[PDB]
Order: sequence, then structure tokens, then C-alpha cells
Amino acid sequence: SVGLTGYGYTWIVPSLVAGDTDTVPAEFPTGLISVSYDEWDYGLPARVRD
Amino acid sequence: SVGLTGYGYTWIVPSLVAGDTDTVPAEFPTGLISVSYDEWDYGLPARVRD
Repeated sequence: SVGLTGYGYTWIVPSLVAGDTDTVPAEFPTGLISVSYDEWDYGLPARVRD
Repeated sequence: SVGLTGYGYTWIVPSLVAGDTDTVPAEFPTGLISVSYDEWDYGLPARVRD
């Protein structure tokens, strides 16, 4: 509604805000930065051994 | 919707924007400045003589 959020107004969010990275509410600004746990490289078989 | 109508700003508009000063559309920010013709002191009897 302000609109001045997306040009020079970068946002950084934790993994809680991102939540499920598969689904995006379409209101998330492009270029959103999020800190998330390694769900891609750290596969389930690797964690069980650890 | 942006919300930045006026908080420490000032909006200057001509007499066209003000229009009829009796009615305000309730969206005009407080502190609006208009350059209106003298309808108060310059009464109609004075205008006819001039």
C-alpha cells in the first residue's frame, strides 16, 4: 500500500517467514533474502548417520 | 493508500482543487493551502459598482 518497498527497500527474513519454500504467497518482494537450514545438500540419509 | 499525504509536508493547490470551500471531501489533508479569489471581503455589491 505504501508501495515504496521493492526498489531500494531490500528485506531480510529468517526461515520462519519463508516457511515452505515451495509455496510463495505472491506478496513476497522479489529479491527477498532468507536464512534457511540446509534442506538440499543435507539429505535425510546423511542426518540419520549423523 | 501510501499514507504519505501529510505529516510534516505541505500541499499547495489552486482554487480549482479547493472548489467550493463549504464542502470538503474529507480526504483533503489538514494544512492544505489554496490560492482562492476574495469571495469574503469583495462582496457582490462592491463588484457591481466596480
